[PDB]
Parts: sequence; C-alpha cells; structure tokens
Amino acid sequence: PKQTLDGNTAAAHVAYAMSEVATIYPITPSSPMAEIADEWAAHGRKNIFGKTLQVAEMQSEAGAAGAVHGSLAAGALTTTFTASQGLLLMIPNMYKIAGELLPCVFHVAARALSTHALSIFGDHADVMAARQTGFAMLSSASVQEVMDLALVAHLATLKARVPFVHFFDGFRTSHEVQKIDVIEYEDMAKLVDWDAIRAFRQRALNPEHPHQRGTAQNPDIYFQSREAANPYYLATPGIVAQVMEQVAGLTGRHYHLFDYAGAPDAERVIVSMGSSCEVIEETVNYLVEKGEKVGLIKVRLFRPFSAEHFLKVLPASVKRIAVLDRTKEPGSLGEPLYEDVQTVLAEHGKNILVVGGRYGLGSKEFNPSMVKAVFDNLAATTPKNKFTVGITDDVTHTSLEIKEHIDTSPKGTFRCKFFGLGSDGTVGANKNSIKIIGDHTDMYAQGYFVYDSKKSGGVTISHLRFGKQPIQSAYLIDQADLIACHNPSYVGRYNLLEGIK
Amino acid sequence: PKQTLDGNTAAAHVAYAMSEVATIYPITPSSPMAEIADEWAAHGRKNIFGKTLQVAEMQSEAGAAGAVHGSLAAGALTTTFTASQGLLLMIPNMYKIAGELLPCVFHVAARALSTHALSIFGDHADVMAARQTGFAMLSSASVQEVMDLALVAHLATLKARVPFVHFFDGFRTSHEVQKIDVIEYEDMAKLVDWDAIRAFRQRALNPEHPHQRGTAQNPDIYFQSREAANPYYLATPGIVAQVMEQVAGLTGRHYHLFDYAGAPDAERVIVSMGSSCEVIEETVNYLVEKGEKVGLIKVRLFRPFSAEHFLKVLPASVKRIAVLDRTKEPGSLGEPLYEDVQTVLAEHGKNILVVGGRYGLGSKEFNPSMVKAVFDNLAATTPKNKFTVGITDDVTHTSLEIKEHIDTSPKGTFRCKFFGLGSDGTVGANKNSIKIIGDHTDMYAQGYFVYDSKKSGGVTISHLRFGKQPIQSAYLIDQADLIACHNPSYVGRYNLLEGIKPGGIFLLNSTWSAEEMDSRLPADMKRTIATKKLKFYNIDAVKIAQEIGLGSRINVIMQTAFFKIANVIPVDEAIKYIKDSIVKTYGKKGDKILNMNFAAVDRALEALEEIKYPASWADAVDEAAATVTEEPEFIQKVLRPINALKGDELPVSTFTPDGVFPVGTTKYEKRGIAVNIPQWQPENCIQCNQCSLVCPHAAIRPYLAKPADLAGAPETFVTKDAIGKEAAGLKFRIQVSPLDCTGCGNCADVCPAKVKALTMVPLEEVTAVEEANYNFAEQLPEVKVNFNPATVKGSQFRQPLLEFSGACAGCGETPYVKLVTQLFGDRMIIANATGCSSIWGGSAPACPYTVNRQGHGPAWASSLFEDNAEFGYGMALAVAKRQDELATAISKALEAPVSAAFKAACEGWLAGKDDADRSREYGDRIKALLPGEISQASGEVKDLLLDIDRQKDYLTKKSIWIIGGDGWAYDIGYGGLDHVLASGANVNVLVLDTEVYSNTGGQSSKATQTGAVARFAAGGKFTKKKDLGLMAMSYGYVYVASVAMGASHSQLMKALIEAEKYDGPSLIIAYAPCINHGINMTYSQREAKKAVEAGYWPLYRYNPQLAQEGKNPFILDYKTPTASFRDFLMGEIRYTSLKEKAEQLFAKAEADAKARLEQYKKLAE
Amino acid sequence: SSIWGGSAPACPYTVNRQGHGPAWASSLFEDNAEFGYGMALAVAKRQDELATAISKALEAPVSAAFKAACEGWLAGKDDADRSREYGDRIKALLPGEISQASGEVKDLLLDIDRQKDYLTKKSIWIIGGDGWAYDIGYGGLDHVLASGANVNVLVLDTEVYSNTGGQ
Ligand SMILES: CC(=O)c1sc(CCOP(=O)(O)OP(=O)(O)O)c(C)[n+]1Cc1cnc(C)nc1N
Ligand SMILES: CC(=O)c1sc(CCOP(=O)(O)OP(=O)(O)O)c(C)[n+]1Cc1cnc(C)nc1N
Ligand code: SF4
Ligand code: SF4
Ligand code: SF4
Ligand SMILES: [Mg+2]
Ligand SMILES: [Mg+2]
Repeated sequence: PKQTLDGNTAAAHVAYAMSEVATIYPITPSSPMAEIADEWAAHGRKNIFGKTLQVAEMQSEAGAAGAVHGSLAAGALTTTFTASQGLLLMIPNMYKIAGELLPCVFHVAARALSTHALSIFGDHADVMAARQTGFAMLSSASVQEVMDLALVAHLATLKARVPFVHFFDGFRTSHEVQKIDVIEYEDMAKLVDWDAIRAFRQRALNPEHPHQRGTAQNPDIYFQSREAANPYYLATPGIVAQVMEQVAGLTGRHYHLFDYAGAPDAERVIVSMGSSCEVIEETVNYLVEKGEKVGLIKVRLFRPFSAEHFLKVLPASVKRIAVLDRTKEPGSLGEPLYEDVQTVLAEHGKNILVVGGRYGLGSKEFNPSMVKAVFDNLAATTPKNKFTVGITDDVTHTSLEIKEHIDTSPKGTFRCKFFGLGSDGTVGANKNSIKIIGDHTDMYAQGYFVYDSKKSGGVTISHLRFGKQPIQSAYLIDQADLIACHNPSYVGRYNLLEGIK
Repeated sequence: PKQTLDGNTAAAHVAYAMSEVATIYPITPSSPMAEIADEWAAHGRKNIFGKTLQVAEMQSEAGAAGAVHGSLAAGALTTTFTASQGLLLMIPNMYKIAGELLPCVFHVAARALSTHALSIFGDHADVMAARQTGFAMLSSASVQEVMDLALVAHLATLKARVPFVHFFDGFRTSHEVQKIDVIEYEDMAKLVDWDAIRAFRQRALNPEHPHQRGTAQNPDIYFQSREAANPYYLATPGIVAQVMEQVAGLTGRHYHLFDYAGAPDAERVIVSMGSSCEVIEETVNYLVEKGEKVGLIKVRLFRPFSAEHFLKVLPASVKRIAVLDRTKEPGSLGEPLYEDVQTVLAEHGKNILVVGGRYGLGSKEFNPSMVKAVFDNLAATTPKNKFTVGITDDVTHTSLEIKEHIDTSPKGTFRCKFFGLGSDGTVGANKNSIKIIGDHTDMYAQGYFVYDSKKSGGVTISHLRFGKQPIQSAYLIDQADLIACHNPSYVGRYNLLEGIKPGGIFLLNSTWSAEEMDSRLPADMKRTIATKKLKFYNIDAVKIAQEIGLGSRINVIMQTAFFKIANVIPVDEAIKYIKDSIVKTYGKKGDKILNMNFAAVDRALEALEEIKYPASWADAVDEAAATVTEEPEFIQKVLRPINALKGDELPVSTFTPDGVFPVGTTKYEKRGIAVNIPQWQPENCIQCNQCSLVCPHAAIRPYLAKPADLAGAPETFVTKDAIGKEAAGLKFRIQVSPLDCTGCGNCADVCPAKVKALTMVPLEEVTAVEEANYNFAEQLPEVKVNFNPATVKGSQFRQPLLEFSGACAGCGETPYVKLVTQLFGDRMIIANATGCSSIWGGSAPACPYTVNRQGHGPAWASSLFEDNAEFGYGMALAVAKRQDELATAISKALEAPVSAAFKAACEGWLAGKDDADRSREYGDRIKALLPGEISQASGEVKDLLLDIDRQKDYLTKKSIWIIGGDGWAYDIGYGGLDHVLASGANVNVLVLDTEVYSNTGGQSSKATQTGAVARFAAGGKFTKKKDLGLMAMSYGYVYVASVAMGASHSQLMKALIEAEKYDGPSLIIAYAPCINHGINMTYSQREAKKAVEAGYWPLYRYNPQLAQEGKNPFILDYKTPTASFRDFLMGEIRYTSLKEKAEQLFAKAEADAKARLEQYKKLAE
Repeated sequence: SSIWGGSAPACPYTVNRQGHGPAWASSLFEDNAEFGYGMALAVAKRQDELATAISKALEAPVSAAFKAACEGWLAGKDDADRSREYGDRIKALLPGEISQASGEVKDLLLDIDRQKDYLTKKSIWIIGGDGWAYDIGYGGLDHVLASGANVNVLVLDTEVYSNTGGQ
C-alpha cells in the first residue's frame, strides 16, 4: 500500500518485522526509529515471528552494543538504532560482532561527529569511522530506498553471516516525509531464508551443547584465525546481489550493488552515496536532455567493496570521474570513497582521471546548481582536486564556484514554502496535508521541515512538493509556486518571496 | 649516554620530560610506559618545567581521554599512554582534541584488536582505527627510534597545534631491550619552542579572559568552520621535517617524513611502516650486496600524508611496489597504507604497478626469508596482489610461498636462545647480562622475550644478540651460536637445538653425568650434537644452590655459566661485573645472603663440565614409538601442535571462521609441573571434602564407589567406608590428580583433622603410583548420592566443571568459580569480563570448562572489558526469548492429538518453567516422551512435535552468571554494571575482588584499600576503598553479599544459593587472594581467614526477599572481630614495602574498619 | 544546558564591568565529569608555576610592600576571599615594580605579570543533565567524586532527556 512516511519510520517498519530484540539509546536523528518501535510494541504489533518486539533501553550506546552481542550470541535476532557519537561508542563491540560472524543489522541515521563543534545534522562521518570493523555497509538514498534496502540487509545478513550497517542521511532522509510503497510483513517472510535462522539458533550459547567463544590467542594462530573468515566476505557481494533480485521480483524496483544513471556514452561521471544520488540523478536527467554526456554511479553496497560489480556498470567511454564524499578526514590524502575509486581503477589499468571532493557536512545544502559545478569542474582543462562544494573557501581555495543557478525540477511538480512560528501547528498541519494528498491522489508527495535552534518561538520553514513523477529533489525548494507566511512579524524581516515563480 | 632500555622506557623517558600532567589507564603492552613514569614522579624526577609529572589514573581510557582534553583546554601540556581496545574508547575525544587544535602526544604500543578472539600482541589495527580523527601519526621502527621520534612528536605538536599519535609495534618494539643513545633532558629543553608553549597558555580557559569552545552549530556554518583548520594540517608535514632536522643536529641521526634505503636504481621497492622496516633494511642490504636492485621506503609520518615528501624519496627507476600493512580490514578493497600509495601514484600519473600485502598480525613472525618472498613476488611475471606473508592460507590462497631460507644477519653478530621456567630468574638474568655488555663494551645489545599463556610453570624463550654493527634483526633468532636450557624437563619435549650453527654451544642444566648422556638424551638430539660438532657443557645448578643454601634459585648460577663459555667478553671481566651486580641486587639483603650469591659464582665456574661425546652419537637410532592413543581430532590436529610450539605451521583451514572452541580440553594437558603433591592418609580423614573445595585447579576430589566396582583396582587404591546415611554401603576415598596438581599446598593447610591427613610429598617419588590411582578413579561409574548440595561435604560430590586452568598456584579466584559449576554448572551461561578470569578461563586452544557424563556444561563467552554486565544482560533477554518461542510451541501442542501423559508434563512445565528444579523435572519428562511421540505422529502433528524437539535445549531454566574482576566491577564496567543491577533482571554477578588489576601486573584500582602500594600507586593510595556493596544496597531490590571462602565455608554456601534462587539481580563480592599481594600462596586460605577475623573484610548478606517477609534485609554474618588489624597488614608485602609515611596511612585504615563495622551495626540494629 | 548555553553564534554567558566572566566549554556527553577534572589538574599546575615564580621574588630586590602582599598570597592562595584580596594587591604593585627593576629582576616580574590571571583561585563547575549524571557519565562521575578533587558538580535533574524530546 502507499503511505506517507519518513526515513526513520521506513527503517523501523522493516527492522520491527525482522527482529526479536532491539536494544536502544536515544540520539538525534536516530531516536525517532526507537521511539516508534516502542509505540508499536505497546500497541501489540507482531513481527514475522508472531510476537511483539522486546525493546530494552541501556545507559549508553556502549551498553546497547554489548547487549546486542550477548543477545546475538545467545540466539535472538537483534537490531539497534544509533548515529554519530553513539555509533563511535559501539565500534569496539562491532569488531567482535563482525569477527564472530553474527547476523545483525544496525540502522544508522548518519550524523556529523563532534569536532571543533557539535552538529546534530547529517553526514557520513559516523559511518566512515566504522568502515574497518568488518560490518557490511548499505546506503539508501531516499525514503523508498530506506524501506527496500533495510529489507535487503536483514535478508542478506542471515545468509552471509556478516553483520550489516544500513545507513541513511540524517534529517535529509530520516526526517524527509515521502509517499512510498510499504512492504507488507507477510511478503517479507516469503523471502526469508528460514534455514539460515534455524542454523543461527544452533550456534547459540547453551549449556546443553556448550562451546567457548571469544578466546585469547597467541601469535601462533591469531593471524590464520583472522583469515579463516575470508570466504564469508568474498561471498557477501554475490549474496547481496541475489537478495536484491528477490526484492526486485517482489516490488518491481531493481537495485544493484552499484547502479548507473546517465548517458551510456558518458565521459564525465560522478560517483556518490546516499541522498546526493537523488539530486545528482535529477541533475543528470536535466543535463543529458540538454545533450551533455554525463552520468552517475550510485554506491549501494560500500563494504565489502566488490570491484567486479563496480566496473560492470562503468561505461567504457568514461574519461573523468569526480568522487563526492560526505565526510572529512583531516590530513588524509583523500576521503574514503575517493581512495576506493582511485584504487580499483588503478588495479585494472584504467586511464581515467579521478578527482575527489567533499559536500554536505552537517546537512550543508547540496542542490543541482552545485552538481553542475561538479560536472563543470570535470569539463575544465585542469580539474581541481580535493575540492569542496557548497561553501566559499577563501582560505585554502578548495571550493568550486557556483557559476549559474539552474532549475532541474521535473515539469509539473508543485512547490510550496510555509514560514511558520514555533509550535503553532504549521508543521503538523503540513504533515497532515501531505497525508491527505498522498492517500487520495496519484501524485507523489514530499515534505521537509527546517527547524531553529531556539526551543520556543523559533522560525520553521516547510518545503513541500507534489508531482506525477517520483520526487528526487532532496534539497530545499529553489523556485516555489506558493509561499505561505503564518506570522506577520516575518514581513520585512526575512526574504519570504525569495525564488518565487 | 648509552643505556639498555625497551621501547616503553624510551618513550616514557621523552614523554616525562615534555609533560606536566599524564592521565593514564593500564593496558598491555602499554602499561609499562605509565608504570615507569609513576615511579620517576615518586622519586622526584623533574621535567623540563622544573616540576615532577602529575600522574592521574582514571576509571577507563574514555575518562583519561576526557581528562587530557580538559587539561589541555585549561592550559597544561598533557600526554597519555594506551593501546588497542583502550585507544578505541579514546576515539570520540580524539576528534575533539584534533578539532580544537590542542597540542598533545598519545604514545601507543600498537596492539591487535579483539575480533574473533583477543590478542594482546602487536599490530597496527588500533592505530588504523583512528586514522580519521585528525591526529597526526608517527611510527618508530626500533627502540632507538622510539627515543628520537617521541621527541619529534612532542616538539612538533607545540608548533603545529595538531595532536600526535606516536606509535610503535607492541612487544616487538615496546618490550625489546636495546642499547640506545638516550637524549638528556637538558638537551631537549634547548629545542623546545617556548614561545609556542606560552601561546598555548593564553588559549586556556580562564575567567579573566573568557571564551567559549565546543559550541553546537547549524548547517549554515558547520561546513565552513570545519574547513577553517585546513592551513594547520597543510603546514604540519613541513613542521615535522624541520623538527626532524633539529633532532638530527642534536643526535646526528637523520630522519625524514619518508626514508629510503637500498639500491638507488632499484626496480622493486617495499613500502612499510614500523619494525618491519628494520627487517626489510637488513634484507635489502643482503640482497643489494648480492646485486639485486631492490629498495625500501620507510613511512614515518603517516598522517598527514605528504605526497611531496613521499615522491621526493621514490627513485625514478621504480617499476613495481609492494606495500605491507600490519592490519586487516575485512572486505575492504585494500589496507590503509596500500590505498594511500596507490592513490598518490595515480594522482601524479606514475605508471608503477602497486601490490599490497598483510603481515605480522598479532605479533606474527616477519623474518628476512619472508621479505625476500615479498621481493620475489614483485619479480614474477604477474605479481600476486592482496596477499599474506607468514601463514599458509590454503583456503583463499593469498599467502606467498616462502621458497628458501636466507641468513641476512650481519657478520660478527652473536645469537643466543635461553629456554627457562616461569619465574626461575632466567629472563631477569638475561636482562642483567644485556645491561652488562652494553655498559662495558662497544657492542650493540638486543633482548627479546617470548612468554607463555600458562601463568605458572610456563616456558620462556629469551633471544639475545650482540654485535659490532647496529642490530636491525627485529625477529626471533633463526641461527643461534649458543643455546641454553635451564630446565632439564624440556629435553626431549621441545626442539631446543633447532637451527643451531655448526660448532655452536649447547648449555644444559641437569644432574646427569657424561655416561648417563647416552641413555637420557634422545637419539635425534644426540645426532645433532655429533654431526654439528657442538661443544656440549653441563652443570648441576640445583645441587650447587642446595649446598650453598640458595634453595633452588639458579639464576645467578646459570648466568655465570653463560659468560664462562660464550666468549663474548673476557671471562675475568665478566666475573667482576656479575659480583658487582650482585651487590646492587643483594645489597639490601643480609650479609649472609650476599656471600651465598658470591659462592654461587665461584662454585659454578669449577662445576661447569664439558661433555666429550663419542663420535658414534651421530648414528644413534630413535627408539620405537609406543602405540599412540586415539585422541579427538581437535586435540590431535590443534592442541598438541600448539603446545609443541608449532602453532605457526597450522594452516588457515585448521580454524573455525568465528573463533569458537570446544569445551573440556584442559584435561588433555597433564603438565605435571608440581614439586610436591598431597598424599592422603585414610585413617586421619573425616570425609569433609574441604580439600576438593579449596583446590584452585580441581586436582583433588572425593570418589565414591560400590565395593563391586573396586574389582580391578590396583593395590595402592586404599579406600574407607563412607560416612553418612546417604552413602551407606559405599566406599570413600580422597584422590589427587598428580599431573594436574600445582604443589600450592592449600589442601594440606585446610585439612582440619587432628592428625594431618594430607602431607606434601615430592612428585618424582610417588608419580608412578599416583598415576595408576587417578586413572582408575576417573574410570569409576557414576554414583547416585542423595547428599544435600547445600552443605560443604555434599557439594563436593558433584563433578567440578572447571578444571586444570592456567591460573597461578594457589590462586584465590578459581575456587569460587569451581564451586559455582558444582552447584549450577548443568544449566549456566557465563559472561566473563576480560582479565585473569578470562585468561585462565579462556586462552586458546585449551578450555578449562568441561562437561559431565551427559555432555552438559557451562557455555563461556567473553566480549570486552567494559561491557561484561551488558553482555550477560543481552544473553538473558535472548534466553527469555528462546524460552518464549518454546512455550508457544508447547501451548499449541495442548490442542494437538497427543498422549495424555505428554500433556501432563507440558502443563506442568508451563506452570513451573521459571523454577530451576521444576523446569528440569518436567523438562526431563518431556524429553523422555519426545522420541516416541514423534514416531506416533504424521503430517502437521509431526511438524508441531518436531519444532518442540528442535527447542528442547531450552526446557531447563538457565542461570546467567556474570563473572569479572574488581577492575571491571569497580572502574571501567561500573557504569554498565550499575545499569544491569538496577534493571532487576534475573542475573548473577560474581566479582572476584583481588584489589588490583591482577593480569596486567597489579595496578591500582578503586577496590584498592587505603595505604596499599601497587603499580600507579608508588606512594600508597590515600583515598579509601569504594564501597560497591553499599551502593548496590541503595536500590533495595539488589541482593548483595560479601563472602570469603577461607573465612567461613558455611557463609559462602548460604549467600551463593540465596543469590541464585533470588528472582532478581544478585551481587557476590568475594575476596580473592593473589600473588600480587606479596604473600606465600601456600597459606592462601589462611590469609582469607585472618582478613575477616581482623576486621579487614566484612561478611554480610542483603536479602531483598527478607524485606517482602517483613524482616530486616541486612544480616551481618560476622559482627565481632577477634584479631589485630595492624598484624594482618604486616603479613603481606604490598603494605610493608611502603615503609615514614606508612604509620600515617595505617592509622586511617584501622579507623575506617571500625567506622565500617559501626555502620553495619547500625544497619543491622 | 549545552544547547541554550552553547549554540553558535550566541553565548548567554557574559562578563562583569571588569571584563571577567565564566569560561565555558563542552567536550562530549559521556566525559563531562572527567573533562572538568582535567581542568582542575591544569589550573592547579598553573597556580604552581605562578607560586614558584613568586617564591623567587621573595629572594629578589623588590619593594617591601611588594613582598608583603606576596607572602600573604602564598599563605592564602587556596582561599577564595584571601587570594582575591592579596592578588589584587600584587596587580596594583606590578606596573610600578617593573618600572623600578631591570635585568633579571624585570624578567622575574614579567613572569609574575604573565601569570597574574591565576592569582585569584578558580571555581571549577561541572554542569550537566540527569541523563549525563545518572546514565552515560555515571561511571566517570563516580570516579571524579571518589578522587576528592575540589570540583563542583551541578546536576540539573529534569528526570528525562529534555533536549532530545523527553526520553
Ligand atoms: C587481558 C587484558 O587485556 C586486560 S585485563 C585488565 C584488568 C583486569 O583486572 P581485573 O581486576 O578486572 O581482573 P583480574 O585480572 O582478575 O584482577 C585490563 C585493563 N586489560 C587491558 C584492557 C584495557 N581496556 C580494555 C577496554 N580492555 C582490556 N582488555
Ligand atoms: C544533543 C544530543 O545529541 C543529546 S542530548 C542527550 C541527553 C540529554 O539529557 P540530559 O538529562 O542529560 O540533559 P537535558 O537535555 O538537560 O535533559 C542525548 C542522549 N543526546 C544524544 C547523544 C547520545 N550519545 C552520545 C555519546 N552523545 C549524545 N549527544
Ligand atoms: S596442592 Fe594445591 S593444586 Fe595440588 S591438589 Fe592440593 S590444592 Fe590442588
Ligand atoms: S580436608 Fe583432610 S579430612 Fe577433609 S576430606 Fe580432605 S583429606 Fe579428608
Ligand atoms: S588472579 Fe592472581 S593468582 Fe590468580 S591467575 Fe591471576 S595473577 Fe595468578
Ligand atoms: Mg583484580
Ligand atoms: Mg534531563
């Protein structure tokens, strides 16, 4: 059926169905996932095992991670929801969970890490800090993709014995409201490898067939024992590929480990991950229609990185690639995805000029005008490397210049902005209006809400979109068809009519 | 000046000079860094600021990291030392320290991370996990480089404002002893940028010039503000380069961001980091001299990675590069250093074939034969990529083939191996010998020491090298000029003479004469001695030590024998340095002890006899091997080769992919390390079974048998009639396991009979007799007995399910855990915290937890150090879920066409599934009817019964036990333990309180009492012991009890049974005597009795169930102490070493015991 | 308390007429107790550096009124009222004493002047919510309280995680 949900609810919907235990601890913007999971259990929602999910709150995410390990080692399918500083505290236990090959899915609303300052907003800094734990990592770019790929992870982790981190961009996706196709619990159970679940029960700690796990090992056997898990990681890409075909047969939506979009004879291709893929595909449609030979590679399965599946979707006409990372590793030669892309193309002797950039740190805006700038940098005589997009870096001169402002929104899409006052009901009303249009028309509906740091009396700006075509505009509204101001004080104070058509 | 130090001391030497505050927390192998820094402060060593370093120990590495951040933000130069799991907990704070641009240096003894299994040994896994925090990273390849680059890090961090991680290979460098040039503190201060230090003071938080830091930022400014620190990182490489030139001018030793070594026209180059660079340079010298065009790039500054400084040292003739990473990132396209090299060469259009490999994980050996294999792989037509070196990967075929063995050691280097016993003085003597040669000759000296997982009686192998050229051989000795064996039991057990050079020296400690050599030495050993024409020397050091009066200490005796034959220095000069060192070592001892050690040197020189063997020894033939017993595949293929010191030969296909091991494997060890074993006197025995209760290794147990079962018994299996109405008509015997006994002597001390029924007799005299006795007792059939398990005597008739562990002789921890397995081991799951209890409880490949005749026993798992409570808490949730899934399938069976007897047991199980006895009673009833009921069903009814049969392992109620040490419960895991207790879940927490961090050597804890001296507390702990039991009582629904087995057997029985039956959280804090207290382990049980009788340790039980019955929950089980408080303290070395200021601390300890007793009397009123 | 207390670009903490006021810092959620603990050690270290330079001034040729305030401060550096009293006496005599000195005496006085912002005893305050003190930071708060350091922990108990919506 069609419902209007956000990324958090889409993830919790699948996680609730596929899990018996969920140990949680609150952290923005992942706490809504655990909040709605608690309400569902209190109202008696059943999972695919016919029981309600048992939710246990710990004293910290470190305690949550330890509880997950114990619950998994004792024979219960367990998940958790976390982000940012919370994900860091779980990293020590993640090494154990991956090393012991326990099926598991962590759902992460990717959020910036506290460095020079705290930021509750979204980027991939937290997920990248765990890329060496041995967990698999799956990225969803839209609310619909959160629903589908969360199922992909839960099905694949049982088959591969490799735990998964399913992550989506904080706020930009976790709090983005969209009308999506919801997968029924009965349909999931038809795809589950029940043989894998029963095998997972036999490996559990039990006094009637006891075993020892987590021993201490000397140099004589530690190296070999660490390489004994090599077959499990080599087979994980093929398992994810086959699971993605199962979801394809059920939903009609085809995912691959790496997806390509754009001109088949493209010469400039952007490689990206997360919600940026939507903005880039929307821009690619606009540029390809304008005749430019550009393309986009969406990274779905980031770890383990399958070179075979990446090169299969890379056009032979590609001469220049720009890799965008939603993180910053100070002093590093490059960001994680840029180093991976540069490596695989080097291992296969591809004469492709690769350039890396950074974008969207702490939910910095990333709109189609910036995407064209990334493509324009690839078209320059000497493309700037190690760049930034979305800021003006007048100190180190890494920022790309936003030359012109373009409108790539598909024709027929309605766009509204609502300037409201803190807790006056505007946001709640817009949420209800999206549910109204989504339930009663064929139009796709999208809602995103800008909040203020002030707890009382702050300004709220709602961005709503409706159209006959799927809404890939994961960015603030550029040209609004309607602008509503619910507070007369804003007149003469803010540029309300900004960008109005 | 030249001193012999290890990497840890070299690092702490520089860190102490440059820092004002040092917040630390112990973790192997980094804890020696903080230990030596605390001692220097206790003796008043001044830093470059004219003050002593302030050392503060925190509750965890997370707390230490926060303290570093606060100390820096407030204006004090601060450092810390950590590694491995400890570094992981600091990662969140590292982002802040780097983000705020605070000068700082973390010293890391790089150690493996706990994945499928724990490893305390060295690799770069921990450092690589922090490569994105924004810290700089500096690598040291040798002990000398630790000294130099630590200074580079401390100097650069002030100039660049970017904090540094200075890391070196754990053990391979941190514990390698080398003679190095030590930099004087006065010379360092002449290089410090004092202007930079004063600028750091102005940025400090101060109310007279206040500022705000660590704000929360919205998307509008967060991206820009993060990029504002870019110039500081862009300038850091150049700053380190200039700082490296400063150290170069002072020391003459030239470092660069990346260093090159090898042929200038090389075509094959290895890029590496850490101690591997030493092995590679040594191999490169060997290959370049042979004409091969190879080279090596050493990475010093890993982050920030300067492409300019890397390409500057890459010869233009390089065509192929192999990058070696000392880490593993599963599923990644490549390891971190490989990805960096591949990236930078691509950014500059260099057409260079790059290949990456992994090596040395968890201190895996990495020797020159492997280095050539890496170089040979570059010479192949198609070089293998993503490879491994040092293992045989027969599953995924990533390992490189070690074709041939080469000797790249520089000519003139002497090489020695020393096989010793645990704590017999061998390692300490070799350390003294290295200091002697380094201080008195021009030779470089190196020492590396291989230890065992067994805590007592383990094998130690020392690797020493001396030469006229610098020693770059950062690997175990391959071809030894001299081999010494300090334990004759190793003869015929380990391959001692492996790789010994022709004409080398073999030194043996034994009582065997030249004629007995024909019959005592094995044929293969005699063949090697004769064919290689070895100079075989022998000495009876034990006879000498007995005659002199030194007991069995042979460290001085064997050290004298070494210098006499090694010909490393003049023999006359060596004798002087030994006696001079004896005064330094035994100067504080009595005058009688001094002359005894002098006589050891004199008598040893005349007693060392060379064995002139016949040339016919080369033709000796092995004796016919006996018919080998059919052992399990795991024992045959895994445990035996590992214990035979051949674990490195086991291929990848040997091990499970998830680090899961079988149980009950320590019964196959039979080490037989005891000097004395108890002999049972049947006529004095009252059949009390207390000896089986107190045995720290379960080597002594009572055996019952019907008189008919004693048919084929040997004549020495003397028995007595069984006392008690339950054992009427049965025979009784107290039998000891000779090969598993440790000789601790606790059982002889606890025997309360009028005449002692246990006397310690030497093993060799009774070994043949007692072996046949134990082998017969083990084959006795099971005996059903109705003794009450709630008594001491009745409980010991149940089979112990924790046996033959690696704990020390007389350990105070294992008797507690052994008792739990005898009461509830049939149905318990153990979540064990990292520590001693996890080392003797779970060191691969031996598992001390075993099963009974039915095959049931405790399932054991260890997660991490800080998460043990939540680890067991999650297990309880899952077990409850697994029982819930079974109860649903059983309730559906009630509506199914099944037997009426089946329904009766199912309804009975559903009503009592939460009771231990009732669930086992009705659960076993269901198990008996299951096979027949399935046979009588078909279709859907059979499927419903088959699902119940699939879950029959959850019928019996489980008992979750959370076992851990005092360091876990009082410090790092207290926040998690507090949460698990407050939840109210049916869990049982057992705190083995040793009042120290016992495994890591005995460091200070919150469980340490006032005035006790331990590591990190050289001057004694001022603050009193934290009362963990009192805080758990504040909830009111948490069962808390303080027990001590040595004090009261009946009090321990009552608290354990009450704690397990309580449907809620239970906390058992047990006093466990340990060797770190400095006491005779023979009287370990007696020491616990004196502790409670003197008011030092309280005995109480807080029962929440008594509150529901209207009674007082607090019961004080020992109200009036009868012994003297100060007299108990003087019986343990951990308090006498403080004596001065000691009398001030002793008065506080006695006053707190009276106030604690008076506080318990008010609660009991 | 960190959101209304430290959200850029607005700072609610201000200074008095003399320009002095609270310095505010936030590290992480779990480390706040140990964070302030490290600050206490550093300030103690900074006061020792100033007190050492003052002890050298006792042996230096300076005015008797300058020595009188220094002896009084050294006796009362650990009292809030006494350290501010004699500290301001040192501040008033510092500019004139530097004018009357030369050579090494001037450098010794300039070292006192460089550290005059540590004459007044500081008051370390550890501020946090109930979630920090009761949950994630309790293990660290337990340790800092057990150390005995002169720190002031203020637990603003709202009985919930107020900022994140009331958990
Ligand atoms: C094994 C290891 O790496 C140990 S054992 C131990 C303390 C054990 O003391 P405890 O009192 O808790 O138990 P006990 O040994 O019986 O006395 C530490 C700190 N470590 C190092 C360490 C540090 N920090 C973390 C997170 N994990 C580990 N393993
Ligand atoms: C801001 C943020 O991300 C907050 S504020 C907060 C609890 C605040 O409750 P408290 O009672 O301690 O104080 P109060 O707000 O005044 O009620 C949490 C859990 N978080 C998420 C979180 C989770 N885990 C970690 C390590 N850090 C953070 N910041
Ligand atoms: S001497 Fe010690 S190890 Fe041996 S049986 Fe007695 S208590 Fe056990
Ligand atoms: S302690 Fe002594 S009396 Fe008691 S069972 Fe053992 S040998 Fe017999
Ligand atoms: S607790 Fe003490 S006696 Fe027991 S094994 Fe550890 S170090 Fe040895
Ligand atoms: Mg301990
Ligand atoms: Mg609160």
